[PDB]
Amino acid sequence: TCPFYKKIPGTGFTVDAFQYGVVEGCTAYFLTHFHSDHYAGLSKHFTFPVYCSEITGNLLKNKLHVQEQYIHPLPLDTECIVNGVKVVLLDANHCPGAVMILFYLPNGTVILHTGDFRADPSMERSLLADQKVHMLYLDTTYCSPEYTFPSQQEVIRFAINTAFEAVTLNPHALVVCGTYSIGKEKVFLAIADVLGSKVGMSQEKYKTLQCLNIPEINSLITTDMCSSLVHLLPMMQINFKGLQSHLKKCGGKYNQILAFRPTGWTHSNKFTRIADVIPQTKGNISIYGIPYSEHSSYLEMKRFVQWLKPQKIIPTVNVGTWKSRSTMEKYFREWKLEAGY
Ligand code: NI
Repeated sequence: TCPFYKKIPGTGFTVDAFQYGVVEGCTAYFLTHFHSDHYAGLSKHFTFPVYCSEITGNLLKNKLHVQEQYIHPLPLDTECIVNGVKVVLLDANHCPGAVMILFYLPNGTVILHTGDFRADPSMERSLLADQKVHMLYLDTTYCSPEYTFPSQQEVIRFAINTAFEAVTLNPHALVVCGTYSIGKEKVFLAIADVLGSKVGMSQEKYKTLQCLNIPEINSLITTDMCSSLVHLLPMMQINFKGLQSHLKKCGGKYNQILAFRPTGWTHSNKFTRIADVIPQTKGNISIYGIPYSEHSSYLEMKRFVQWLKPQKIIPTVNVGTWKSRSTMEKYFREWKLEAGY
């Protein structure tokens, strides 16, 4: 049974609600982005209308085999009428294809559903500037002040400078980057660009990247691993054992691995600056954990909400414990008292 925070009142709509069977009253199912916790339940046998971005609809057709007749892609930043209701899709600054959804209810209520997002001051100049929002369905993944991390641009600077130094010192070093979903593609594209290389990967991952509308992608990636000195592997293989096994397979081309694990936040963020980050090392293998986030930090989240001034907030993450729900409610009230709405 579908939980209340996935239903949009006064509509026939649900958001990210594919694992509940046939939801009573639902005439259109929205999907904010192609991450497994959100698409859970979709498959080639789904027979109701799915509304999403063009990039999400490419992934639905090629990776999940949803039939074409049920995929309804909408352009961004464009007023569209769905089943008699005005909607707008906005870029979420999450992974490729990820959107926020504005719903203009027939009674005059305006609802923003953020999906998963990394809030940014640029959103203060989208179509959100132009009218009031009554209800906010909010990605609260990092809603606590302990959750700090650097900008994406600082993290990519660190990765590029680290990889370029290592490979210039040792031209026989291989760089490996971990992945387990879409998102975070800048990590491996930025490193391969400084090295003058394509990124090498499995056929399965190449197929996924080919659905993302990245400019000039054919110039940037390949399935020919032998031609590439940046390799992608499953996140599970980014450990000393898995990396040793991979180095064996490269036929003595390489004598060292430098690997990256993009994570979200980790407790080593509560002590160490990005500049001071060091790897774990065993022999000729070194592994960096880098804090590349596609979700709002606490401060980014608080700025967005204090600018938007919603009348009511419904969290969509960390909703399963009383302690989490009470913590989030306290911060929402602080923010409103501080800003005066
Ligand atoms: Ni996500």
